[PDB]
Order: sequence, then structure tokens, then C-alpha cells
Amino acid sequence: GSSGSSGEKEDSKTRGEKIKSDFFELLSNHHLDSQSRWSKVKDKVESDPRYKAVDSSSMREDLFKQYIEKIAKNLDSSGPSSG
Repeated sequence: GSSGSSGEKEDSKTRGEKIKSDFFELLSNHHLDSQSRWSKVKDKVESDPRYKAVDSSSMREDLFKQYIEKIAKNLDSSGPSSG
């Protein structure tokens, strides 16, 4: 991303932080797959009120794309992750 910021502030003026966390949670919960399609994830997440929280579209495509991008590419596997 481009927008930078230290730590995390939970103010009323801007409560995007929490909104961001919720977004990821949902997507991930939908067992995202490399062949993930925004149109699909959207038609599936739409049913959820959390998806309504995000007003800015850019955040949706960007965020969603970000997560998916990581999946497709070599997944971060390290530690006891493997059993």
C-alpha cells in the first residue's frame, strides 16, 4: 500500500482500521482460492452486512486483490505450520 501510519488509532473521525480487519476476516473465511473472482466474492460477501461497511470501492478491489495476490503466490509457510 501507499498510505502510511504508525501504530493504530481508534478515533471516531476515521474508523477504517477496524473496517479493514473485518473485511479480510470475511474474505479469508470464504476459503479464498487462487481462482478467486471479485464478481463472485462480491456476490457472496454482499449478503453479509460487513461488506456494506466499506464505502470506498478502491479499498475493496485493492484489499481483496491484495489478499488473493498473496495466496496465488508462494504462500508464507514457516514454523510448525506443517504437521
